Amino acid sequence: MVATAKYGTPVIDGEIDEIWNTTEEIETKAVAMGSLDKNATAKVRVLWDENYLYVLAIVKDPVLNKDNSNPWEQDSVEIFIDENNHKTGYYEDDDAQFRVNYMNEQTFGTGGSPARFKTAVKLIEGGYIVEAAIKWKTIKPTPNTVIGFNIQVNDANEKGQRVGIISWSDPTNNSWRDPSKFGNLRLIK
Ligand SMILES: [Ca+2]
Ligand SMILES: [Ca+2]
Ligand SMILES: [Ca+2]
Repeated sequence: MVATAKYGTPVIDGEIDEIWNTTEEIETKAVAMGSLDKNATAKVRVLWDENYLYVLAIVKDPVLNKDNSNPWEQDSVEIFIDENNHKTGYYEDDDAQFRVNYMNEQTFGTGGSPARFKTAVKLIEGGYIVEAAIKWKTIKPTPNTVIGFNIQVNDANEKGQRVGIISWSDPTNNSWRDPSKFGNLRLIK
């Protein structure tokens, strides 16, 4: 799976900057749990600059819940990055997993850090908008650079149970530990 992200610097606030319309929109259709017509999915736009990767995720989710103690079993979005795009079967120092729920509470998997994660969440009719900035850790990207990338949407019901797991490139729910499951994202001018 291959996608592209246009160069640009949006303001992290949950509002949709005009610039987001200049880059392609991808959809999370790789089902691991649940179904597209019944569970949380997202329309995603991606931008980038020399210092950060920017992600705009518009999530469709009629019931918001975060009662479960496990952050991944709360309504939330997970963003995966493989900076050198080695597509390894385990996480290298440059690989990372970031997570943020609908209440804008951040949590981190391997490689993730609050020092490199800025987020804003705005609720909307039928769901919520996540806008994030991920600071590069090992690279200073230039046009046509390609990284490993994926975005996952966790869907929890009113009972605090996760009923949906859907991402862009991974239908096996192994992104948290396997970079070879991410897709390819080309950073273009
Ligand atoms: Ca914004
Ligand atoms: Ca890597
Ligand atoms: Ca939900």
